Amino acid sequence: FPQLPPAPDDYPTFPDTSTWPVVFPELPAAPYGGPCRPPQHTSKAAAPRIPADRLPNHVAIVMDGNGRWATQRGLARTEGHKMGEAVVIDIACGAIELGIKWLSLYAFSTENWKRSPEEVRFLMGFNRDVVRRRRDTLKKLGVRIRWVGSRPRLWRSVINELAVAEEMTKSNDVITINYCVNYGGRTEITEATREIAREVAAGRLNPERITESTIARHLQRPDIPDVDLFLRTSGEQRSSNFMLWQAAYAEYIFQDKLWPDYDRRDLWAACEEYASRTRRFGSA
Amino acid sequence: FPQLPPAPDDYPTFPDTSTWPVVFPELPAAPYGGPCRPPQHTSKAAAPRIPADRLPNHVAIVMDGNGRWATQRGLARTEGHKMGEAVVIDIACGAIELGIKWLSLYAFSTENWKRSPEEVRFLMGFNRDVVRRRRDTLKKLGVRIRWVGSRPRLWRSVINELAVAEEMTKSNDVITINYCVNYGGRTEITEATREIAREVAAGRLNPERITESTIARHLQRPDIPDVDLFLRTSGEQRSSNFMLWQAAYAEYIFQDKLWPDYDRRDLWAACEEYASRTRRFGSA
Ligand SMILES: CC(C)=CCC/C(C)=C/COP(=O)(O)OP(=O)(O)O
Ligand SMILES: CC(C)=CCC/C(C)=C\COP(=O)(O)OP(=O)(O)O
Ligand SMILES: [Mg+2]
Ligand SMILES: [Mg+2]
Repeated sequence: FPQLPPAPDDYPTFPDTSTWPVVFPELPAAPYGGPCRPPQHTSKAAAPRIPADRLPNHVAIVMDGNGRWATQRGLARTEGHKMGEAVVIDIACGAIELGIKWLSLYAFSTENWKRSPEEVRFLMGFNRDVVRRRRDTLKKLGVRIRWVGSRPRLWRSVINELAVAEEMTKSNDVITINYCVNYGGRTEITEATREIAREVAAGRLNPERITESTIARHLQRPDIPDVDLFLRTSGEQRSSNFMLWQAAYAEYIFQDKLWPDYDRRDLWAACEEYASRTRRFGSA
Repeated sequence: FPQLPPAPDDYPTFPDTSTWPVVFPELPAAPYGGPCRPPQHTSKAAAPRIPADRLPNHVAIVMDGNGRWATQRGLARTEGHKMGEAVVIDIACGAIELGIKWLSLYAFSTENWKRSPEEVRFLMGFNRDVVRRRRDTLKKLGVRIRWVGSRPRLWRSVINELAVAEEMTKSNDVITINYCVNYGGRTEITEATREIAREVAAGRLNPERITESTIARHLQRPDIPDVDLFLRTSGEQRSSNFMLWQAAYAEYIFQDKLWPDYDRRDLWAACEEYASRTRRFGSA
């Protein structure tokens, strides 16, 4: 509707935070078919009945509040980032249940190089490890995942683990996740402009025929549709250069809770809020 | 502090909406030097005291709610637009009293062509008329005003009035107002890329030396600073393609009030909220 019908009471749940990393549970097959039904949330709550025409096609999430969450508990920054991993997969599962087809996640920004070298080194190694550790699960779920971001300075290991994940999941179609690492909206537009410039220098493009579509086709990932719902947690009301081209007409929802406390029910609440919003795209 | 002191109690007030267009009051002579103090608000409220370093340098406003405002009163949508003129000038006045250096106003977007022919026709002539009617006053307040927008489809008469306003006020420095008509963020970025492409074709630019700053330098108005505070009235929570490149890192404040009900005290309220907040890591 296009939601998955409620899960059988006994269907496996997620996340069990009794251990870290959180062990993603074994799922029954349910053939003949392809993708496994994502695990139900711990609370066993069901996705709300949102009609196709009022559901966001593409949700972009700026995950925020990890450091504050850690500090509330006298913990190292790193421990809040670690708690955020389960939340990503939880939101993936909820996204699928609700029927969201595109999901962009701001895993690491071009501005995040301004953090301490210790934290940046953790975040790089952490993203590398998360993709390696979760990509098999994501594939089973019918998730198509791939890297979106800028090449310079990004660890080759992180690009390489995502390329592997991209190849493994290239024919999946339940949901697409743009895993944005070393991503910058201005930077992505700039890279598109560089490509365009090269074609002009090569005599292959008339400057006068450059249109908005020219820019869109030359973005790293030209198939990414416009952002309908732009979410950011921790109550910070800033887009921070995320999905800059794509989100020009996005609806913003700013939720107060810190990312490690976030779960799929909060995503669902944001989508209900989106459902009530009226979008005009400049029309009367 | 960069605020103007509270105005003399007997200093002219603005706006009186008992006439349309509203009458801009005669102001006492400057002995001199140049720029005259703006009329104070009808309420005689004074701008809040905010250190120059904690103000937003650049405030962008999406003026919204004119149509709903008219509809509440059983009036044609264009009657709401008419009321917006006074609010623009009142906010200009209030921005000067607060010490704001940069103000961008979204007067008509590249997507507003989707509206009815009668509303578009009105908005074009209305913007033309407002600039002609208010140009001399803005000049005497020390406002530097100029057009920001895309040329195709925009009435030449609107461009022409703003050209005269730009020339008359090019040496002013109290506040800069970007008067954005037929403005579209994606379209402005595209125009810059076309500019870059032309330079590349002429050999005056190396495509491998193109950076984010190359794009910035090729925007229509390259001197526009980053938007610090992005405001939108009417309860809508979206940027709608306004100051797209420039507002990458903006803080958003959404105010529920309809534009014709807005006044300079509301601008002050948002700026004080912006200013008083602790500027956390990852915010300039
Ligand atoms: C002062 C000036 C130049 C105003 C023009 C602003 C323009 C974009 C219309 C905003 O109201 P609206 O028409 O979008 O109102 P509503 O959303 O209620 O229909
Ligand atoms: C892989 C993971 C978990 C990514 C999370 C996103 C990351 C860039 C930091 C988000 O929180 P924060 O560090 O900015 O929190 P705070 O603002 O509270 O310090
Ligand atoms: Mg943060
Ligand atoms: Mg509107």
